[PDB]
Amino acid sequence: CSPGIWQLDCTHLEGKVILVAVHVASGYIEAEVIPAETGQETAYFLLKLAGRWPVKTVHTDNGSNFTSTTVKAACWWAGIKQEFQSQGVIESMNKELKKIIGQVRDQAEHLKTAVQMAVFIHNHKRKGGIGGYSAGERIVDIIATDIQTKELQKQITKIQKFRVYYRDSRDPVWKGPAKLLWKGEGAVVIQDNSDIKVVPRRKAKIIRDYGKQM
Amino acid sequence: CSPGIWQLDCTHLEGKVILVAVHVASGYIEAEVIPAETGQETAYFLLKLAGRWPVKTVHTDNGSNFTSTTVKAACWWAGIKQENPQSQGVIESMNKELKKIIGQVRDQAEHLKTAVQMAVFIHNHKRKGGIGGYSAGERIVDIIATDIQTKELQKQITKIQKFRVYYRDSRDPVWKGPAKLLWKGEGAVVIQDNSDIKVVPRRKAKIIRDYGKQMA
Ligand SMILES: Cc1nc2ccccc2c(-c2ccc3c(c2)CCCO3)c1[C@H](OC(C)(C)C)C(=O)O
Ligand SMILES: Cc1nc2ccccc2c(-c2ccc3c(c2)CCCO3)c1[C@H](OC(C)(C)C)C(=O)O
Repeated sequence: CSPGIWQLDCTHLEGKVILVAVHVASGYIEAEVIPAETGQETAYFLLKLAGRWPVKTVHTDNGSNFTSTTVKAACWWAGIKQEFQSQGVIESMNKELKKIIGQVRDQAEHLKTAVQMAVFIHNHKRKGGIGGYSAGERIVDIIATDIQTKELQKQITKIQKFRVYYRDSRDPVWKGPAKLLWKGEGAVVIQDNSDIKVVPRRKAKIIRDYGKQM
Repeated sequence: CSPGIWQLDCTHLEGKVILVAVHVASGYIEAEVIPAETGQETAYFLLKLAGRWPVKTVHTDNGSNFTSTTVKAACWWAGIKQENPQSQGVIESMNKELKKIIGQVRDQAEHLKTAVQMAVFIHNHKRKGGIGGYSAGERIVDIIATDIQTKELQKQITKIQKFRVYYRDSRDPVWKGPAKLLWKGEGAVVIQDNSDIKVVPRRKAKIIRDYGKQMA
């Protein structure tokens, strides 16, 4: 739901403009200084960005890079789909980054260096007492949760699909198929959507094979 | 100790050289083709690298940019540190491998440099049949994930180590030694004589924080 959704902010800068990227949840940013701003320049960055983190889609604030044919072309290479107070605050988070580049501006002669550094700052950035909650942890845990979510969901999908049929004890009629909570050789646990029940394996019936979508 | 370390190689192609930045264990790779190769140029990518993921260290027996100070300096602003022989050999093979990959990408792509960025996306995004991991890029998030949990837990051991508890045993008998609590069960104590692994009732054992003037 929340994953794979990132937000990109254009930067109008002294000298060269730059563009910054964040999964709104991750908090990570991979902003680059742009030697020249072009819909065609944008893409190469997007190409790199996609490798480090898969993004299903990115909402865009500005039509002009999206209008640029180049941009769209990359979204199809990737499979990334361009999408048509919080962001004004994220712009203020980028402003904070600008202020960060400012807090480091004196430190650095090359602005581009200051920006990447700034990125290193948002990253690995604790808030007050650290309390874990690492900005650096970003959604990286959410990535893992998603990876696991993928696995679990997979074993899950095989079960959700399957149908197991049980017959009420002392009832000629056999109850309609339902998802099964547990499998044992001696016994099995299952849940009717309406009610949840556990039954003897000898009492238990199951349908092993179905195959589609290659 | 291994996750922090990453390995970077740059191999010239058609004269122009790309900079390549793999995380060794994951094998996840980020490479930036450099318009010009300079130590300063090397560093900027390095800067980026540190932002994308922390790298404890990287090794080159000799680097021209490595010899160049600026690069090292950055490593120090990073706190990253410049420096299994068989894998290291494989790494040069990995450098070569991507080029082969690239050869296929070129008939596909308009500009080679743009083509290279794609080749890497493919390598990282590519399952490898999912054999090392369902994705090699996936292996990285995991390794990082394990570490995260490891660090908090490691810290758990640091906080735990500090606690100091003694054991009554029978009240009349004295208690021979200091104990480090393995776990706290309410109404109970989970402790370990380094020599022996044991557990006992809460009332029997009183727990005293070792600390004096901790920042907590
Ligand atoms: C110059 C150029 N002109 C274009 C004009 C119209 C539409 C697309 C492009 C692309 C392009 C964009 C995305 C992309 C790929 C190619 C190729 C596959 C990945 O997605 C490029 C490419 O150049 C940039 C990457 C700098 C934009 C290129 O040819 O290498
Ligand atoms: C031009 C330049 N010249 C140097 C000469 C000697 C030593 C360091 C530098 C640094 C530099 C490198 C790493 C770094 C910081 C600064 C500042 C702190 C973080 O690490 C830069 C920087 O520029 C490059 C990154 C392109 C090399 C800069 O913009 O200041």
